[PDB]
Amino acid sequence: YAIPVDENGHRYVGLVNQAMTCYLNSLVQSLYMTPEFRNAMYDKKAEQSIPCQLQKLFLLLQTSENDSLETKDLTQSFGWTSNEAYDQHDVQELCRLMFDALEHKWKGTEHEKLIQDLYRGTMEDFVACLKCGRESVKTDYFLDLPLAVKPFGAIHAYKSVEEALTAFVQPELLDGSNQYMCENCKSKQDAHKGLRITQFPYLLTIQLKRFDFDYNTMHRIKLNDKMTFPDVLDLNDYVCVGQPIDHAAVDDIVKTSGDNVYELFSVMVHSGNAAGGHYFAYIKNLDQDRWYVFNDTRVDFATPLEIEKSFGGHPSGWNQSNTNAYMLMYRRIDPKRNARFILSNQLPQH
Amino acid sequence: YAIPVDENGHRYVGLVNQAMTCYLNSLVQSLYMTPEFRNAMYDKKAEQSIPCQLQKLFLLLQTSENDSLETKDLTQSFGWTSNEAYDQHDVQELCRLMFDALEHKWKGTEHEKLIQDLYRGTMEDFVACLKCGRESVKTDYFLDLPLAVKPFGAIHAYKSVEEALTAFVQPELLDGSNQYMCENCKSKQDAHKGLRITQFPYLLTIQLKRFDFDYNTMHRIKLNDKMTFPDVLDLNDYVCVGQPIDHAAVDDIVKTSGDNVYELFSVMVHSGNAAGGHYFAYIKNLDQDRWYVFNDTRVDFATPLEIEKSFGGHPSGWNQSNTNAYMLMYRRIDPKRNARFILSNQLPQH
Ligand SMILES: [Zn+2]
Ligand SMILES: [Zn+2]
Repeated sequence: YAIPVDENGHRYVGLVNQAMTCYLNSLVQSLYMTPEFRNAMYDKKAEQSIPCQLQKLFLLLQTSENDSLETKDLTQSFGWTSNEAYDQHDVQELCRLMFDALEHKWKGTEHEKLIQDLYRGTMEDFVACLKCGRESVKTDYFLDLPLAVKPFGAIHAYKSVEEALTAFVQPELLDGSNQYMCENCKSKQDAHKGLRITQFPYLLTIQLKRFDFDYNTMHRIKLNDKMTFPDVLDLNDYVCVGQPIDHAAVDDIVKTSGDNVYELFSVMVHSGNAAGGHYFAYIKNLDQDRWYVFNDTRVDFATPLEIEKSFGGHPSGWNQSNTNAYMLMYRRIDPKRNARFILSNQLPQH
Repeated sequence: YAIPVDENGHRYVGLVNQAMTCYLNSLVQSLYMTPEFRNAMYDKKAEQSIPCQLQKLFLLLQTSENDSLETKDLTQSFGWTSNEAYDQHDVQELCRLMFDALEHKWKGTEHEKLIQDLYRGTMEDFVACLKCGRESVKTDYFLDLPLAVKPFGAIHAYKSVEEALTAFVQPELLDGSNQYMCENCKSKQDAHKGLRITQFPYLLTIQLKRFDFDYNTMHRIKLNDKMTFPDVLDLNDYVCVGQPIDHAAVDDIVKTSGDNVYELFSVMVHSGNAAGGHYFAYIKNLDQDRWYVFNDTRVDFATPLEIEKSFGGHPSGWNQSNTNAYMLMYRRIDPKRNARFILSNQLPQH
């Protein structure tokens, strides 16, 4: 008989219908439900600024009592006036456009390193000669973890996010026909080439490569292979029901067995055909550890079965009603860094 | 002491410098050196029409005695006025834009089926239940053969185009966690899902997926793994030095062992960094069986070693001067269908 309310005791507010906006609503809500992000969003006409429109929409989403909110001014601030704008852009491009604008405005403030302190991880890609042992390494940064679901030529698709991440750090063996020209050996030798992660982001974004673009269609296509992912992700080695409520204790056990533990709080999913389909997301309020389904004008309680179905699985054919997740958002579990949503009664003005 | 001349005894004409046009010149020349395509290109102000600009450029490339030609009117007919237009588009998108315009103009003529008669192959993607044996198939068309070089998580990259094509038709096994919901079995069962080719195009285009787009850069990246490809490609099973002159006899031997034999005539390659680099192509005149390097304002004789280097291979590091091929163009060997370049003295007017 209850209703979804915010930490403030205020009803959750939805967004307008996804009139070809695709991932837009799911992305906005997922960012609005990030504590550090929303907390940082507070402190001629510059109405075209992405930060100001995002700040107006966040304040409305937190204080307004309506059911749905408009996103016409936000997509105007992006400059994406075309009707097919979101069909021709990946969600990662929109995340980069918003983060670039926020970084450009926050330059010189106490939030100029905020975006990279939250979302940036560091890895290094190397080439290790197997004869002499010398390496050539270069350090890379990343804001996403781009994991494939079913690689080209694969006989089995990855059954879990962990399995895809393991293959993501798998060293490629450079032998036979494509050996490596070693400078120390001054000749072609067998070698290892690949990635290795040195620091995961504080806010971990995982892209599940279900969406591909067929150029012969030329429309979007989507893999429906089943891939699992937990609420508590243990990534210590890189340096099945998780939908219900988290263990406060097992997380401490994993902390005693490594420091890189992550808590799932956003599951952005898609249904129907890939040439469009219906986008929405399952987002968890981290302060109250409660899951909710954010679907356009309707924010409702989410059940563990509803979220668990987003693991995917091949249906009967091209019927073809099926919902699976394409993006995941985790937050590192640090009882010292982890911030809570500041309450609405702490806002200075309106 | 000789000079590259056309079948007409006329010197080959180059194009202007690739001022951020990337694959444009290599694509134009490869289409201009296709016999059926160039032969079909002959028979308010509609200057914005893609076909008319392509026809003007082809006639100039065939009759003009200059060294280089301008491509400003062609890129204007595309509508790609932006300086970063070719950086933000794949070459397959440009091929589709040109073919769509040609098909739209050729509608109702004797060339309305020309584009699909030359470049379109047919395949079918299926789901075969391993218990009951029933299949659900749907027929697909394709203008490209998108072959990966190094798939996600792969330990070894494909050493040849044939190996990547074999993995391209490799059936995925749907068992364990992602079984297939069979409608005849009314339950989840193990199954096979994948592609199988029923008819290769008369003009076979092969895309080598060396170019990927890193969203964390966010620039283009390129794999440098060595992958071979022959001049005589035997694709019978799907229904190392090939750079020198073709066997007229071995091709007949392969014809006695299957009908789908293809002759390589275009090798579009790229050098340097992927964030840009230098684009050019090795194209063969099929009438005279002679290889030439088309590099901007310079068309020269191509040696077998120059073309064989385009197989790739990992250099010493990120130095990183290295040239490898991203696209291949084959023509089916049919002494009845295979057309020759009609001579310039057969043109009606100028
Ligand atoms: Zn070495
Ligand atoms: Zn069955």
